[PDB]
Amino acid sequence: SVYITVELAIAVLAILGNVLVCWAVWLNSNLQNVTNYFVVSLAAADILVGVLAIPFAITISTGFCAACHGCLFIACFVLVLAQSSIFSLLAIAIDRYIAIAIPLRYNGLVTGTRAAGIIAICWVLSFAIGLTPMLGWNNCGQPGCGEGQVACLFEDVVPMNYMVYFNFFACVLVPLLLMLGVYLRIFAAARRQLKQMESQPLPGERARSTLQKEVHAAKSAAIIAGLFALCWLPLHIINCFTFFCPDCSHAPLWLMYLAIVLAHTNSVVNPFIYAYRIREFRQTFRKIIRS
Ligand SMILES: CCCn1c(=O)c2[nH]c(-c3ccc(OCC(=O)NCCN)cc3)nc2n(CCC)c1=O
Repeated sequence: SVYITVELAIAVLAILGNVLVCWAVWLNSNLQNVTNYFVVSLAAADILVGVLAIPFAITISTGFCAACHGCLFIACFVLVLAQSSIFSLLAIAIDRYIAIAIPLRYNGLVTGTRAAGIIAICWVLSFAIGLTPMLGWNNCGQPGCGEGQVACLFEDVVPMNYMVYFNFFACVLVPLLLMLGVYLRIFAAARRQLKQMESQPLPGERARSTLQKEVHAAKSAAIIAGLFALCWLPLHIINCFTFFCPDCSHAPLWLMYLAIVLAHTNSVVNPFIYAYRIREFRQTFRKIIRS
């Protein structure tokens, strides 16, 4: 009952953490910029983790009896909160690039309306993809509970070719390669901006201070994105060994859940990574708590 306790501990932190973030964005209007619109999506997503994803993962770990629809949802719900966080983290990457690359067209393109528009689309695509196994890509009844109910054991109810080719490579590895590819252009150009501002006949520390505050936000966004891959790769890497190499000793359970716990921990780093990186956030929280 240790894994249960640990999973329950993360559930609390994942709620309190991201809920606190959603509150600070509501109170302090200095955080209600188009950028943090996606951050809220990342928060809400990482809230449902400690609200449904984890409660589901703890239930499906022991396995239960239910229809294919009810079983797949409880099995592929985490794939929704994981996919949404991909779009949120991707947008934040693009966004931070737009600000540094084209600061002028930033306010013209990056609008508080298009943001809410893309987010909605991202969520819709997150359910279509994250719940593709529910469309037909499943192992329900492939060569106890009785007719009508299927032993809801994930590895038995959800394919591996999907978790690898479709989910991992295409819906995780590729994005994280675009994201990393984006940050490559960000800091590469950001340091060029500082070099051009190095041959200017005037001080203009305003464009510098603003540039260093745009980079300080693009870097903070890089650390948020970086922690995602750092907390999901282990789980996927494990599934690449089991699939591509049937011979390779199927990963142990004591090491399997660790890659699962690590994936639920990612939902908690975001709140704490704001209170540290962004000085504007920590002061906002500090006020909420006291009062
Ligand atoms: C790309 C990842 C694909 N993928 C998995 O490979 C996976 N594996 C397990 C999984 C779950 C429980 C296990 O043992 C529980 C146990 O006995 N613990 C004892 C601790 N002392 C083993 C494996 N859940 C998984 N899910 C999530 C499905 C909702 C998933 O999406």
